[PDB]
Amino acid sequence: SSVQTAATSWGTVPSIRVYTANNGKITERCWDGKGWYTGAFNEPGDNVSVTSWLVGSAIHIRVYASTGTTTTEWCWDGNGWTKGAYTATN
Ligand SMILES: Cc1c(C)c2c3c4c1OP(=O)(O)Oc1c(C)c(C)c5c(c1C4)Cc1c(c(c(C)c(C)c1OP(=O)(O)O5)OP(=O)(O)O2)C3
Ligand SMILES: Cc1c(C)c2c3c4c1OP(=O)(O)Oc1c(C)c(C)c5c(c1C4)Cc1c(c(c(C)c(C)c1OP(=O)(O)O5)OP(=O)(O)O2)C3
Ligand SMILES: OC[C@@]1(O)OC[C@@H](O)[C@@H](O)[C@@H]1O
Ligand SMILES: OC[C@@]1(O)OC[C@@H](O)[C@@H](O)[C@@H]1O
Repeated sequence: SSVQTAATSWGTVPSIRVYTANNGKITERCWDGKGWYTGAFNEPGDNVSVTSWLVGSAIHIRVYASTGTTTTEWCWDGNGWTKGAYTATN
């Protein structure tokens, strides 16, 4: 079996973020034109997806981390990762 990745990018340099689920933990590797380095994201999960968008010069990232039947959204809006409001179908 394999580690599971998800990727997003923005701008023209570009910035790239790659999320890897391995052994129940999701971590983040980052590129901004000057080498790869480890990002701040650390959350539990066996499955990962990601999307991002810009508002002006501000990036917003949403990572969807799942274990079992539970998906948790994690939000980056420039000031630390916080849990998002995402909930599944009812
Ligand atoms: C993320 C993920 C984990 C954590 C898994 C498994 C899978 C998995 O999904 P993914 O990697 O996308 O899909 C697989 C792929 C691409 C291949 C080629 C697989 C398997 C899976 C399924 C089946 C599988 C799984 C195993 C183990 C130990 C083996 C040997 C194993 O047979 P293997 O001959 O490699 O075949 O258990 P493990 O605790 O790693 O659980 C089950
Ligand atoms: C405490 C602290 C935080 C929270 C920072 C930064 C710095 C910082 O001070 P310090 O570490 O003492 O001094 C630095 C040192 C010694 C080096 C070698 C630096 C940077 C800093 C500056 C620049 C820097 C900063 C970055 C990021 C993502 C990178 C890649 C990044 O380039 P990097 O190749 O590491 O170069 O943002 P980050 O959110 O970490 O903010 C900025
Ligand atoms: O520059 C690296 C960083 O601050 O970029 C925004 C997010 O990807 C963070 O998790 C990450 O640590
Ligand atoms: O500011 C965080 C938030 O409102 O951003 C938009 C969506 O990702 C929401 O689930 C999330 O709670």
